[PDB]
Amino acid sequence: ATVLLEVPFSARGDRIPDAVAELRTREPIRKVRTITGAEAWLVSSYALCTQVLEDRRFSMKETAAAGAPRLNALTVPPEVVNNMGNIADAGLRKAVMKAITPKAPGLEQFLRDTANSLLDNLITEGAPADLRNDFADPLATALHCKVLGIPQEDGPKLFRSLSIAFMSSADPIPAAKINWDRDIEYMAGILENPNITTGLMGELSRLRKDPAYSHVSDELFATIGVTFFGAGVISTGSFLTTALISLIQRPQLRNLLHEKPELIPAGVEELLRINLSFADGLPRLATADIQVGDVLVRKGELVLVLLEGANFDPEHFPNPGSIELDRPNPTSHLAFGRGQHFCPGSALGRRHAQIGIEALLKKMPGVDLAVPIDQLVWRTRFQRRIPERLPVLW
Ligand code: HEM
Ligand SMILES: COc1ccc(-c2n[nH]c(N)c2-c2cccc(-c3cccc(N)c3)c2)cc1
Repeated sequence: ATVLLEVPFSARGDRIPDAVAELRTREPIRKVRTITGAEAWLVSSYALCTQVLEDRRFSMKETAAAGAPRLNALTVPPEVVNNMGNIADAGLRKAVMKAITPKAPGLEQFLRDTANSLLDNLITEGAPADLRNDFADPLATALHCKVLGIPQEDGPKLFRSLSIAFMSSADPIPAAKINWDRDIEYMAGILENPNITTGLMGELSRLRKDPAYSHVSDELFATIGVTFFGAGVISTGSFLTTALISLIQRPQLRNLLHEKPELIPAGVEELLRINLSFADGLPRLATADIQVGDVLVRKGELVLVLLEGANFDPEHFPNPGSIELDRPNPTSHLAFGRGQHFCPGSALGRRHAQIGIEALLKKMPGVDLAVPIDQLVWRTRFQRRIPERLPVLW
């Protein structure tokens, strides 16, 4: 006898398990067991993944309900699950969106300067360099301090919460609450700090004292700051890191993008499509009985939308494992989700990776792994797939 198929399949972010394609072909929605012991429906075809993400009866916010089957334990207060919904309800969506676009004056120049400085320091210190801890993550952290309008020197301490905050754990995590409460107190202080007048926290600080927002809670304002810094940093840092591995693994692509930098946006779009940075499917709770493929999903059941299921589906992306810069449907991947909860940071995330890669290829055109790829150490029971260190030479 055998037990029910368990998720996740593998913490390795450098290759997709052969199992995904077999599953997609034979059972593109099927029952699995999560690390909590709960049952869930795993959805792995492009067609069924988009169906679920485009049907609001598959609810994000209801995943936080007491007694629901769980993918993993909450690491935040249940209100945080619906942070974007609460932002919308408070009348803050347009202002938040505007604050996190990469189009702010001087932001792209800032990103370029920061990337080049990080890379110069690596070159000075001499190979091997760790491109995650000493390039991609610090670039993400610096970017988000700038976008939030908070001091650069505060970045590292906020960053160190994240190795716990974005755990994917069977059980509640005591350190997560300690760090969450501390970070909320920090952001509350930021809102009271008269020197904070730019970026997202600058704008929130202004709106907080505007009569049109006098009944928006200080808890929500602080929560937006902690949530957007943390989710933005973990998402951009982890994506850029695993995109760099994909690029290093492809010397011909690396050379083409070095030679023709104008192709980098199209390269980044394919790197997004093939990216394995999400460690778990996106969870949703059914709020009605809903037919998905051959399965009638029942009210109250957990559904997991497997992003690499959709994104490597050959029916939608022929030769899915290949980076092709001339696809006719290049942004139709699900790396930023789809529907009601489409990532509001998508433009910023694109620009972070484009500028990071452009700088790296200019400074280190000969970049290569300094260790056999199997020697990368993949973080386990985490919401992202990332190597603990990314040693390179050039
Ligand atoms: C390469 C970078 C990024 C990737 C791959 C990414 C990916 C995603 C995905 C897949 C979702 C949908 C989750 C779901 O439907 O369950 C999402 C939502 C979200 N993202 Fe991102 N993200 C990135 C960058 C950012 C940045 C830079 C920010 C903010 C500074 C951000 C903030 C958010 C927020 C607040 C949501 C929730 C939206 C909602 O519930 O309506 N993300 N992201
Ligand atoms: C800052 O630390 C956090 C840890 C977990 C969450 C969290 N727990 N459960 C849910 N639902 C969320 C959440 C809330 C808002 C946005 C995102 C999210 C999810 C995927 C990608 C990106 N960029 C953001 C996730 C939020 C913040």
